[PDB]
Amino acid sequence: QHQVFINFRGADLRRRFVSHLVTALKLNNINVFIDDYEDRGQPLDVLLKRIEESKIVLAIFSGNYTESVWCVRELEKIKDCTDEGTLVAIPIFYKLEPSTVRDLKGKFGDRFRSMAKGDERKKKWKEAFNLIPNIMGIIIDKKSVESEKVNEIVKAVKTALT
Repeated sequence: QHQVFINFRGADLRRRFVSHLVTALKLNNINVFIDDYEDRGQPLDVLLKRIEESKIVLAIFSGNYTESVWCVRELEKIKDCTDEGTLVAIPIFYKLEPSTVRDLKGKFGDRFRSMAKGDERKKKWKEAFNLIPNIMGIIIDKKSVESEKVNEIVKAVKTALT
């Protein structure tokens, strides 16, 4: 039923920038599935299956992304799918830089290191975060006009669909 999976964390993000992004995609007749952005405990196998069935994933990195072990395992799946070529991924950097993601800097990184302490999957996760930004994405920084960025993402999704 969906073409686009929107991968992210944060209730505030859901209610603000993502609400506008989802509205614009639906306005452009694009069907989307919204992530378990609050980690209520929606079954991981279903999320991963949703990701696999998608044509496009928007991986929206923000400061809250790395707090969730589940969100990080979704990224693993995103990366596996993109490597094999079964889906198209578009990284979105919401108020952070691609370098912050690839090098795990700042709050984004600190939260990752806190979450992944002692976890044997840590190295594979770092690699996913290092590599995904090698795909060309869209940056929303503190000085961006958000409506313009919504339009930018919608145009990219349409291009990827057609």
